[PDB]
Amino acid sequence: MEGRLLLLETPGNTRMSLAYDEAIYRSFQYGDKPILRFYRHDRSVIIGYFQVAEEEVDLDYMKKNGIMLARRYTGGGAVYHDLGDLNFSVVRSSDDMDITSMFRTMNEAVVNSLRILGLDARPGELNDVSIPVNKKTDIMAGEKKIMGAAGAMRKGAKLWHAAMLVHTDLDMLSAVLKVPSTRERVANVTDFVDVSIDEVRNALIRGFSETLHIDFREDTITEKEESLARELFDKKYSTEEWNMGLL
Ligand SMILES: [N]C1=N[C]=NC2=C1N=[C]N2[C]1O[C]([C]OP([O])(=O)/O=C(\[O])[C][C][C][C][C]2[C][C]SS2)[C]([O])[C]1[O]
Ligand SMILES: [Mg+2]
Repeated sequence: MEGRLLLLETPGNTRMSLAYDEAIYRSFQYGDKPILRFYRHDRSVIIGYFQVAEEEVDLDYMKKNGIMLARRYTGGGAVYHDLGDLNFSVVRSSDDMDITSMFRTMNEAVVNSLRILGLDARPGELNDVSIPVNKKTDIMAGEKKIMGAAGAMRKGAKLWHAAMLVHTDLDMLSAVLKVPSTRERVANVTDFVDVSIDEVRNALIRGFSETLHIDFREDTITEKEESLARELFDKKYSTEEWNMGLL
């Protein structure tokens, strides 16, 4: 019933940040303490595992605007991050391959968390990975999308991480993402309530702790995980083939 709260952050280097994520996920062994991690990235665009950078973003807008490009290990679509976006990961032991329940359980925690801040949100309704919003992996506030998520499962463990728009530059995100209006489908938590990243982070800590019945106590990354991250970075996340989507 006890867990690890990791405020493991690496703004400035999204690629190393994602390496940390996969590292805590891959080092995890069945029975370990559940993990909840919070982190932010500076202006970045993160594409999914099955995505190709040039098909989701403009290598120019990003070039000219100092937008970092990075590809995560989980599936899903392309999202824009800035210090106004709050990302967070959950890693727990797994006894099945049921993906729907993971997303279902994590959204319940997000909903209970946001409620503490007076923001009434709900999960999307459609099962279509190709649509930008209203999916069951999305959390909507009103008719706008405020958080998207993705996940992975392997023998003994499951991973779920999301991106929540708190006070992100939405115009920026819309301009950089190739879709086909985007500006009209997203929203920041602060468009609703005047709360800070810490307030949102602290709300989520409570929500997840109460919903999952896990007492997440602030901790630090281990040397083992820290080493695997360094290796995942040097051998993968730091390469162009990976971030372009070829590896
Ligand atoms: N950031 C954010 N949040 C929310 N939302 C969004 C963003 N950006 C952008 N956006 C929107 O969304 C969409 C997309 O779709 P999808 O496919 O669902 O995608 C997702 O969500 C994914 C997930 C992510 C996770 C995190 C990241 C890194 S690691 S964690 C688009 O287009 C728009 O509209
Ligand atoms: Mg999603």
